[PDB]
Amino acid sequence: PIPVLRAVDTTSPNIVADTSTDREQRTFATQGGSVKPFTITKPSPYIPGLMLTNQEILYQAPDGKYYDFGTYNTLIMPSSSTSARVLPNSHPMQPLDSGGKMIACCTNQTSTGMNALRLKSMQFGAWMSPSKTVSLFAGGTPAPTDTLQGVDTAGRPTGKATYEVIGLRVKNDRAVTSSYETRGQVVTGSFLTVNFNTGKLGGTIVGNSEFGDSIEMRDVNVNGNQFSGTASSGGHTGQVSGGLFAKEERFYSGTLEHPSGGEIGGTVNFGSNSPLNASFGGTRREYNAADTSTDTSHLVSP
Repeated sequence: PIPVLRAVDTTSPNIVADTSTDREQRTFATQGGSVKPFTITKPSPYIPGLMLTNQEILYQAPDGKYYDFGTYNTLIMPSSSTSARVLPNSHPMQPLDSGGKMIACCTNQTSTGMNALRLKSMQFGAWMSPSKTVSLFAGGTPAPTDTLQGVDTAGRPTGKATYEVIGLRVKNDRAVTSSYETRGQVVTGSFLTVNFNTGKLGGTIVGNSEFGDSIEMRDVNVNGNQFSGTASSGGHTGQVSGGLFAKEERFYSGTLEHPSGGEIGGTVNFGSNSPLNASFGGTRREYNAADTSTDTSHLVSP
């Protein structure tokens, strides 16, 4: 049986909120809740008297309670038994001390492959209240605007980038996910492309019998590291709100290796307490700051 997750007591002197600018987080949530940084001190399991201090992120639910990301409040991992990797489309959520439930991306495990899940600078998921209302979220370290793609060669963002993503909804006490199967060959997957020349985002989060109807981006504008606009699913219009995540990557000398915005996430909101509401997150599969396209067609290098 899945264990009940207890809240973290952040009033402990060993758990200290991190107010540094470097660790500031941003969350998109449908009905409250956010990811928040802490410095946490814990006794060593191995060395007497030794205290171990590390940076952590906790999820603060809409009720104010804090939860860690751990082993039982994540998506089911795909099987490792063949080359094939299939993400199951339905997942149990972990019950909470409050009577709510929680789930977040299974970021942590190796040889899953499945690049959308390999998030390093964000998380996405959902919290359910004891009353069965849900707040879906995507939050993380925002992509600094000064190191977005193209800024180093033009002074502003330019070109295009394509992201490999997963969508999450909550249906009937379970988390349900968009179709994803890999074998960088992808049998089924969901892709979003940002055109920084035109400031547009396009793409489709692919549905199935569990997730429900696909979510098609319709008119989404991109301003700096944030975006917003409309999407459709089954005839219903939802409001898209999201952003680009992850700092830039540098070579040892300080030279830019990859721009900021290597991850992406957000929410799609079809109405207060709508079961269609979604969060999503994923990773940058490809980018080209020099692309002069004016459309949101995907980049498709092998």
